[PDB]
Amino acid sequence: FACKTANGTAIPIGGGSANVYVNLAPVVNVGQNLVVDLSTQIFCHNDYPETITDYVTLQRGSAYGGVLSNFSGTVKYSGSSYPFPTTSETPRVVYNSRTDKPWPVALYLTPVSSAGGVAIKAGSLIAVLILRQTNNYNSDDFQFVWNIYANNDVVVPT
Ligand SMILES: OC[C@H]1O[C@H](Oc2ccc(-c3c(F)c(F)c(F)c(F)c3F)cc2)[C@@H](O)[C@@H](O)[C@@H]1O
Repeated sequence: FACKTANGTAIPIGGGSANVYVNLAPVVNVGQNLVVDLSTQIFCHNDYPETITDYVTLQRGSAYGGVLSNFSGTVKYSGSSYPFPTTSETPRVVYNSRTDKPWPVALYLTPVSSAGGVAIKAGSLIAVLILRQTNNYNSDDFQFVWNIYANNDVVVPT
């Protein structure tokens, strides 16, 4: 089991950490959602699916910078929504293909009334998402750390 980003940065077998720089909707009005869809940014595969089934959870998701202070929201993992920042590890998703497939994670964030104009600053850390991988084969328990950075400013107009 291993993963890569959209620009080709890999976290190999055994886990690790990587930085992910995502483009964000530059304008989010009150009432709208800011969607940070990592399923187009993070991909993973199973290295021997005929014998081994890989299990993959979102173990923890933390918010930082303007996402912490200016938004309220949730994380959607494989069709289910949970609080964000997370309070517990999600259920497992099955990976059973050698073809790199998306990690189905997305943040759904809406501005709080006290949000400031410049809600997210370009280049800032906005989230840390931990992918935890196990299997039905041995005792492997590996954490893939995804550090999410904003590519651009996000403004919430009045
Ligand atoms: O994604 C599958 C596994 O890939 C790595 O662990 C491997 C253990 C065994 C084999 C393997 C196998 F199971 C076979 F049946 C083979 F024929 C073979 F050549 C293999 F290399 C490949 C990867 C780790 O990330 C682990 O954590 C993961 O579960």
